[PDB]
Amino acid sequence: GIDIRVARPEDAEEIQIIYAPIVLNTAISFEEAVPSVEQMRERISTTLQTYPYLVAVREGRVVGYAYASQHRARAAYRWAVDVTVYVAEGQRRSGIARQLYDVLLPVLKRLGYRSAYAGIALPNEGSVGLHERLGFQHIGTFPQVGFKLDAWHDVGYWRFDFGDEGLHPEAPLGFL
Amino acid sequence: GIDIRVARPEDAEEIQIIYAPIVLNTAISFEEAVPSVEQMRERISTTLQTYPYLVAVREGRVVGYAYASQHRARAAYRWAVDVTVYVAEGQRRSGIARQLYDVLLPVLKRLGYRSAYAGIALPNEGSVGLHERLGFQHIGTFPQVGFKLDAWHDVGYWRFDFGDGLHPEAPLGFL
Repeated sequence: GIDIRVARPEDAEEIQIIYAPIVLNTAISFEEAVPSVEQMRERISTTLQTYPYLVAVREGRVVGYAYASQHRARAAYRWAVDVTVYVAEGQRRSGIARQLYDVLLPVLKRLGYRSAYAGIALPNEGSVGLHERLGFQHIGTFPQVGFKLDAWHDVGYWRFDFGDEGLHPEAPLGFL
Repeated sequence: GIDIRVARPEDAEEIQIIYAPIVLNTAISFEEAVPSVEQMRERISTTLQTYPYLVAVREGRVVGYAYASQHRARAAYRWAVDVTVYVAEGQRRSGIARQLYDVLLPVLKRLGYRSAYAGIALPNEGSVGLHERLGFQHIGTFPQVGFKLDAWHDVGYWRFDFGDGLHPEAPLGFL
């Protein structure tokens, strides 16, 4: 049925299992080392101190997650946000990914952010099309910018526009 | 006479005087408050312990400078570097900018870097010229991504290529 909720440091194990083959076997993440539960736990709670972090469950088991993160480091940038959506290594397609974004994106819009950015490791025709369907506009590509698993990978960036005027500080997310 | 050399923490004073207007009056940097000299001093040292940091002197005074910094945090981004060049306002469109690069790019090449990116705030004909007329390729723009001095600013990224085994990158000497 794929129900959706805010993640908590308890799901850290299940998330860390979704992440393992993504790090070890793919170029979706550029992390070259699988993180531990102890630090996976930390990331969840550290994210939730400012950004949302969502989990998808099926039959009482996490089969995908999605989170928001800082785009760049200075204050002039605090209305851009980086969105990350991962799904299980078996059944999701897109799929669970679109259900995740359809919750995550609105929250973001309602928090005060102006543009959401997603970086895809090309080639990725599937994820590419999903973002375009959602209404992400392709804004550029950093070619050969990353070397993981004995290969150079082009990384394209898609932008989601929220729309606004006047300006005022983006707002956080509800506690645990 | 335009002598180019590696920077030293003594340069912090004349570097602040160049950077500050940029901070105050432009979107060239998105930093909004001016760092102290003692702060600038630390950035020079901290940069130099891995990346090249250069300065351009003329008649004894610094009139420009340049550095490189990490592009993105993770390991796979090891071979990518960002490049940054600032000249004094009274030397805009004088040539120090390009001369600064001609030292800097080769250094990066022989350090083992694969590509170099410069982020340009975008109402800048002068800057885009220098980069494109230096072999940089425009690879994309991040529209209205940043807000400073009561205005949203577009930011476009230009890329310089070196060539292509994949052995890890290498640092810079102290003194």
